[PDB]
Amino acid sequence: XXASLXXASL
Ligand SMILES: [Ca+2]
Repeated sequence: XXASLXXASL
């Protein structure tokens, strides 16, 4: 999410 992948999140 944030249109990104990282911090264990999409
Ligand atoms: Ca969002």
